Amino acid sequence: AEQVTKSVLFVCLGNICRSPIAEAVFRKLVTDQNISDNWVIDSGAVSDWNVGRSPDPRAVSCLRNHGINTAHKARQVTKEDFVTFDYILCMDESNLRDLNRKSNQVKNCRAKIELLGSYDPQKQLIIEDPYYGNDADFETVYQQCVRCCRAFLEKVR
Ligand code: MOO
Repeated sequence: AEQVTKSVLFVCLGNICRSPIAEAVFRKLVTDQNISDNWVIDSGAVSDWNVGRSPDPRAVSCLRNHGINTAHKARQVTKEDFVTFDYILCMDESNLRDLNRKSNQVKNCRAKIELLGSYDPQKQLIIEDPYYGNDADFETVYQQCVRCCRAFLEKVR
């Protein structure tokens, strides 16, 4: 079992509710497919407001309900991210304009930046901020994440 190494960065505004869920769903898929060793995975924020913070408690419990754990600490997206990751997947059109803006300040930008929801077989393009929502909204984000992450993986696998 030998291949090449792929990397993906999951991105949200704060890296406290959405991307940590995406990122953790993503590792599980990869681990379950016995391909971890070929993947570098990470999650980051457009904003610095919450760096160093743990994931929101409702995101932790949501993942737990699904047999998944995370140990992530929020971090900000940097310019190196644009040259180090194959893919940068974000949650919403805002994250998307924000990143295209930064990447510009990047000379040899080698990351492909897209909406994770662009991979959704159900077509729900956007992954909504569940911050002000309830446990049900966390769950629906998880759900989207699984759909989108399996769809992305079968294609870059
Ligand atoms: O981490 Mo977020 O950008 O509040 O879902």
